[PDB]
Amino acid sequence: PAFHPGELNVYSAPGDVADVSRALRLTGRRVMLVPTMGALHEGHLALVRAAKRVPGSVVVVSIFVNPMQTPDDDLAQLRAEGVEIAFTPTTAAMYPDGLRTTVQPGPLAAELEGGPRPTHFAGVLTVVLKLLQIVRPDRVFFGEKDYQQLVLIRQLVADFNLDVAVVGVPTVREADGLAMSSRNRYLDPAQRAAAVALSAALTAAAHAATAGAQAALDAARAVLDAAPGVAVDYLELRDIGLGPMPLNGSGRLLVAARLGTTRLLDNIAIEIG
Amino acid sequence: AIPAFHPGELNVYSAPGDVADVSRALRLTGRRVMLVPTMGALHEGHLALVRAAKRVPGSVVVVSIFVNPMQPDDDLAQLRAEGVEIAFTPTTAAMYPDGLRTTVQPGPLAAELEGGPRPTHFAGVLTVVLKLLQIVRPDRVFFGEKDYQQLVLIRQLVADFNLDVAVVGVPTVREADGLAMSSRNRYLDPAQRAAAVALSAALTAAAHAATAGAQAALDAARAVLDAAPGVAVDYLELRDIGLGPMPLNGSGRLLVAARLGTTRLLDNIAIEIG
Ligand SMILES: Nc1ncnc2c1ncn2[C@@H]1O[C@H](CSSCc2ccccc2)[C@@H](O)[C@H]1O
Ligand SMILES: Nc1ncnc2c1ncn2[C@@H]1O[C@H](CSSCc2ccccc2)[C@@H](O)[C@H]1O
Repeated sequence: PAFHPGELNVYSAPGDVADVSRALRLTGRRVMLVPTMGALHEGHLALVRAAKRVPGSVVVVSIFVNPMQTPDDDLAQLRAEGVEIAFTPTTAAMYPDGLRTTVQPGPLAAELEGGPRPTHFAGVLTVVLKLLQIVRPDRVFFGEKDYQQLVLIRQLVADFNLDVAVVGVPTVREADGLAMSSRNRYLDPAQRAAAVALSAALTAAAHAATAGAQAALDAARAVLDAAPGVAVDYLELRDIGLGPMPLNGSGRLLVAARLGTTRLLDNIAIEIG
Repeated sequence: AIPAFHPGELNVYSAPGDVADVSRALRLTGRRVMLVPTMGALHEGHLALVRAAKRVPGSVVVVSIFVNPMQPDDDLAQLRAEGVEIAFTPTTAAMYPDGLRTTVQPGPLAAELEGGPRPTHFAGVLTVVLKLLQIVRPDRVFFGEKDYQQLVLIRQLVADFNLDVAVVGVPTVREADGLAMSSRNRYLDPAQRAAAVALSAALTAAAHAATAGAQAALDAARAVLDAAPGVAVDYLELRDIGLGPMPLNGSGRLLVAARLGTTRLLDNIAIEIG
């Protein structure tokens, strides 16, 4: 199993990537995992640089579309961001036995994004557990964009005593404020010019919050209401760990909305008072 | 600093973090870490787990002692006597600082056999095994075949989650009459202790009847059990060695469970069919 440094090395077999990761961590190099699903956009690249600026770092980026909850291009971007290792497993190699032992998330997984799709987080956490066992990284990187996934991953790491640091990375935005997503490729300049409502409603809510939680929401609800063809799935104010109603201190505002069949998510830091 | 470690003696910690800092560090120096999960109240059975762990070139042995909700110096003195250098004895609160939250969900095998009476028992069992694995990160981890279904599910945990550890299954330690040692044996009256032999007697009969095939081995075992008073059989089942469907020839496993008074006893044995 061969690792050519300063270059992009691509492994498919769990065993190879594991052996190398292990070899490397002996050499005093610190392994950083960036789990992806392919289709890398400027927003994944934030995740890569964050990892990259860790002194000693060897970066592993995994590209795996999990069938339960652009290979070349992604690789080019990677060779170009200076990434040394890409882990691209097959489905057979990740599920030789199908769904057998799986992770069951806590009750947070049935809410929000888990409300319509109630096994999605089980799917997600199960693969993240396998990735972190395969690669045993020092730190593992996730975008704040999918903030509920982030919190759930931290519970995973805590509840199972996993020896890995979870770094959440702040969302990356187009110049008008729209959260970068693959999904924004879909969207007529109709829908896509309306798409800016999500972040505008969030940033307004965040400013209005001096007047309280209640003003912050009305603000945001007012902004979406004034947007052509944005159908809200949810708009929700939570504590940073995604419990209740942030007392009145500080927390998170979350939004999910359809434009056509294209579902968008976004969230922001909020302080009340 | 790494916490305080004194070679050749019993070092105790109950801080998950302390035993993880120490485990890591010994490893970096060329000791191979062995873990023995126990629930306290040790006896020979546990002790042969401990000896198999010791007999690895360069081993440091780690015995955890913790009692598993969703499934004393007596004990440590046994460990000292056995030359074990690390005991791990965390509190319920240290293992579960946020309550039951994220847990392991087993394959369908967790529903069968022992998971008939206790449909959520193994979820509890695997969730804490995972945890200990992650805290201690041993090279090898040790279980008795006594609890064979347990041991097959731990193997499935290890394969499905891509865990770094070799699972070693340790041959059942028996009384002189062949009764599998278990803390529960202290409870059987003399009549029961006596009828209690029937379990192993049927399994070994089965194992030798087996050169005539599967139905022979099962009928042999059933006869031995029918010749016992006060032994209510929960199941008697033969399976392949990973616990799938009754095999047609070659390796396999025979499991039994039975109530004597209020005591529930278990036992299983390897089978070669024909
Ligand atoms: N605009 C954006 N800004 C920041 N991060 C972004 C982003 N868009 C996407 N991401 C970040 O991309 C990451 C990877 S894709 S889903 C994570 C995963 C991968 C494999 C198995 C299970 C779970 C996410 O952590 C997301 O938050
Ligand atoms: N007579 C006997 N012979 C051999 N092993 C025996 C035994 N009696 C018990 N054992 C073996 O003694 C070990 C200790 S019992 S606790 C198992 C556990 C610990 C922590 C979390 C989940 C589950 C077991 O591996 C059992 O099979």
